[PDB]
Amino acid sequence: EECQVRVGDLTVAKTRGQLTDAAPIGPVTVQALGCNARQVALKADTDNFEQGKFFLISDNNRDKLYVNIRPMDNSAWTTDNGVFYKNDVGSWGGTIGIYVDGQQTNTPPGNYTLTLTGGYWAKDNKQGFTPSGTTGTTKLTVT
Repeated sequence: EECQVRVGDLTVAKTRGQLTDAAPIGPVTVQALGCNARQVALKADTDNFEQGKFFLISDNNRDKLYVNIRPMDNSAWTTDNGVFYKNDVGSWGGTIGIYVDGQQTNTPPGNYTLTLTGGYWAKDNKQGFTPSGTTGTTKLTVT
């Protein structure tokens, strides 16, 4: 199945200190076409994806802090640092959010760039992921 996922580019001003571990301040409206028997998994792009870890990286790469793209409230997903996929199979179409992992710090920031590549997933941990749909660039400015 070809999972067409709608990932919205979200440029909005927040603090990473306001991110108190479990605080969704980047609710991405993800709509997934199909996926009837498929898991949906998110991946970060080269900007904030190092080998298999995603985080909030600054426009000037001054600070990096790991986050989790976890569903706001609708289901449970298997959290990996490289991919985020539900154990469920089917069209998910809902809202996930950026939660900072354990509230890092928030070191005097400015602009943050976390490009999120949409796609589906077809196995478990072995990285059976396929980039599909739209790549949404979540931009986290502090103001």
